[PDB]
Amino acid sequence: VNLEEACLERCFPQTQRRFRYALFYIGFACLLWSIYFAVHMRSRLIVMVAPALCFLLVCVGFFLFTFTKLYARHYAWTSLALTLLVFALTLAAQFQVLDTCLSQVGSFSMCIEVLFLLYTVMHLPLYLSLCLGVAYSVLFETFGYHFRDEACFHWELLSRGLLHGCIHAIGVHLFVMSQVRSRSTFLKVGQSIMHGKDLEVEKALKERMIHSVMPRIIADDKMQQIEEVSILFADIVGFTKMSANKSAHALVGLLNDLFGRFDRLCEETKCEKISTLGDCYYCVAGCPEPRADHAYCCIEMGLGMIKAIEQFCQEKKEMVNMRVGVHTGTVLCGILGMRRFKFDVWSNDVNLANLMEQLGVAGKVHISEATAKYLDDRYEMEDGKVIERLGQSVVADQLKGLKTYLISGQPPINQFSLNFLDQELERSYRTSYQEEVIKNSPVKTFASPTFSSLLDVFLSTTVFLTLSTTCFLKYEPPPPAALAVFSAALLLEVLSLAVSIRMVFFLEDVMACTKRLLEWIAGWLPRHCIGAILVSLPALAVYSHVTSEYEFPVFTGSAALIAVVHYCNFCQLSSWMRSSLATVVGAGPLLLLYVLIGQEVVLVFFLLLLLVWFLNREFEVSYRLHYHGDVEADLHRTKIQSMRDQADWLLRNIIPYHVAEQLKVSQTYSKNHDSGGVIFASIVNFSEFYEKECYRVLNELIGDFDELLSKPDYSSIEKIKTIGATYMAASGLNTHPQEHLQILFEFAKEMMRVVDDFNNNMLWFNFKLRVGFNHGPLTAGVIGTTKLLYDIWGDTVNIASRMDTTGVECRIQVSEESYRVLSKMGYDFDYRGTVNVKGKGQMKTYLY
Repeated sequence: VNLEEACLERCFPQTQRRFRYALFYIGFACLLWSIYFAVHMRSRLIVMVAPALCFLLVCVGFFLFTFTKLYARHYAWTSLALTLLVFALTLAAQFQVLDTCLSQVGSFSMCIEVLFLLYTVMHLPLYLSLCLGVAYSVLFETFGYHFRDEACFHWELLSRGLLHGCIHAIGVHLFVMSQVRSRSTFLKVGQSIMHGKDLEVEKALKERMIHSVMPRIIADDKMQQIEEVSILFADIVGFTKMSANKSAHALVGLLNDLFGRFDRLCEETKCEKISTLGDCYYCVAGCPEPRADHAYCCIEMGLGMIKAIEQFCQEKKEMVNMRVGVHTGTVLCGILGMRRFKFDVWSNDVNLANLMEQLGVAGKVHISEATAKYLDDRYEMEDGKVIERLGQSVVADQLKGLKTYLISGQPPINQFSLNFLDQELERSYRTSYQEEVIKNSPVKTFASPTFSSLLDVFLSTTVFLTLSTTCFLKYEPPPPAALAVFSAALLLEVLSLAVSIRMVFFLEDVMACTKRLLEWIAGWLPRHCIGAILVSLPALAVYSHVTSEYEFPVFTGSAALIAVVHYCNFCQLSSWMRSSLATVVGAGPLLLLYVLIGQEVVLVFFLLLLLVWFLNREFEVSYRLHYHGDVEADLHRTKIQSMRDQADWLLRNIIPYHVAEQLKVSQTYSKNHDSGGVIFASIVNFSEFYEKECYRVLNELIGDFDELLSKPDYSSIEKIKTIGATYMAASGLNTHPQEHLQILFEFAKEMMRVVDDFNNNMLWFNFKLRVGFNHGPLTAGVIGTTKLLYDIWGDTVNIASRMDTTGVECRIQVSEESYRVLSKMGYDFDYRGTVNVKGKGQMKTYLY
């Protein structure tokens, strides 16, 4: 009931505006009646004209009430007060009159107009309005017969009751339809405002997802050759000891705040964080925006990382340090792949920066000669001394004479033509009924265009029959012309009713051809033609009983009063045509037939016609506005589903399926896997092909790779990320005991096949995709709060990257652990020897 109070509040201007117009009408109606009374009924003026001018003051007093705040709270009470006042005046006028006599037609006009004011343009409860109207109508008819005059003037009583029944039927139907449009619009305009609020709060989710995989500058809208870029790398020394004797939730927790501290420091540094490779944290400075201070901000974050880890060391009581290595130079950045694509930087300089981190000492910033060229005496500078620190190891074989150095610190509706301002909406409005039939939309509410026609046709049928029933009661020889119109109308009436019920219920007797013409009838032009005759069908019965023996007079005018009233029905049609037809088919015929009784009919129809003209205008714009809320409601629904689909897909671009539900429950996710496999696959000979123009072909190969995860057989494999030219993927995150491990090989076995095929279209150059492979315990987890990031790290991942380093062309290097189950199935495998592995000594590694 709380929503109802808001419904009245929003519709309160409509109720207030309508009630004010009623006061203008009744004041104008009483003004004209008194003027006619003061001219042709001069016999008894003060007993009759005084209430008219007195009621003019009543309208003025009621107009004064509208501005008072009491009317705002109690608009319903004021409307009822006018009801009894106008009721008292009209009933007294009927009694008081009976050159000293007034025709019953004038009395009937007062009854019809006041009944229509109460039903339509007053906004009262249905039971109260109906009961008041029937009580008022029953007293009006009873008084007239009781107080009828004999000096001037069975089925007779039933005739008036049928006339009064028609007025209530149209008034009630107009009233219930008026409420339906108001309630339907209020609910659906409110639905629009809730979709609009949800769209803004759901669009921010989409922008957050884009920001989780791309820089802000790139997010404004696919590769670059930006020079003078300082690259950072770091390693959490002692992370292996942290991994042991630690829970998965606690381990990722210590990383989450540690990375966040880096990110907050990065925000002050205003650098860019590309990605975090497990415990490593590598970032770039100088791209995409051409920053001229790139070398220094890398050192500040590098030295700040040393400070930040120490503060984290004293907060979480951990024994960790930092090993920062920065190398500056040219770099290539962009987006690779169609799924799980992230911003990354690729070059030979980047790999040297990663190596320089491995050559560093904990708590130090290990810079290159290139970075030292951009550094002033603001910072102390030391000899790198890596040659004697680590000896002549394989890792340091490729320094190639580059001296290294270290750092320790420091309402669109026109009033006249009643049309939409936007012609685009106007065209869609006219075709609304046709497409409603075309789509076969089910009947939802009382405001459906197909259902509205059904109720309008039914009302037109009973209005015509009840009105015509009394006409035949007068005669009970009727002229043959009257009989022809009645039978022809009935034949068309039942056919129109049959069409409407079939257009709504859609009986199984329908068939393709009759559905084609049904849509054609729904068009604007042919619906107007059938509606115009149907609306005038009750009116034609009145003037088909008129012949050369007229001089009968009172009843035809009394029946024509209802005929012009019936034109308020069929609200779906244009109000101007219906109102015009009322003037030319409801008032015109009798006006010519009469062409003081002659003055009285002119005044009676003029007052009634203007009420019909205004009521149709008010009810039409209510129906126009209802469809205006319909086009706005459907647009907001399609806007929401557009951004809903966009955001969910970018969720799929960051986290896999199994992480989406858990993230919806808690802000953090973690998992430790007993057994899992990781695959590395790098395009090695790209350096020979590299010389931005070459990388575009590389993008297609990555795009071709992305289609493999779209294959139905690789649904158990979800790639982690693409780094360098390498392709990293894992099998077993979503989990034969090692069925996942086979398909990871099966995914791998398809990896070089497409590489060989992709080389067919190129000219005298073939790409080679060396692959590393090993399986074991691995740890996943989501990193970041405002920027999500998914990664898997551990000893299993690190050696696979090592096997990617120590690999050969198109061969799947396999460690001991996979061999304990891979050769058991039947895979054909070979031997190569042993390679260096950190943390396990020399390792027995084979090939496919």
